[PDB]
Amino acid sequence: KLKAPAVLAYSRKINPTNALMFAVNWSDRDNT
DNA sequence: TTAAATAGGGAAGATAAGCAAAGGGTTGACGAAAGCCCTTTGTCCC
Repeated sequence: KLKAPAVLAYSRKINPTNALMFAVNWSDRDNT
C-alpha cells in the first residue's frame, strides 16, 4: 500500500538572512 | 535631600526511531565430653 516510513524529513531549500535596517535620504543613499 | 499613585488583559507550547555483546567473584585459623593409658603428688591398707 506504500505506507510512509516512520521517520521522513526534508531540509530547507530557501535560506534568507536577518535583514538590516538603515536610515538614508532619497537622493543621498550612498552613506548609511 | 518630599508628600501620593498605579505597574494589562487574550491565545499556545510538535511528532517519529533506537539504549550492545563477552569474561571472571579465593583461600587458612577459632569443639565438648568423655573412653583408655602413662607419669607425678598425697592419703589408707597389706
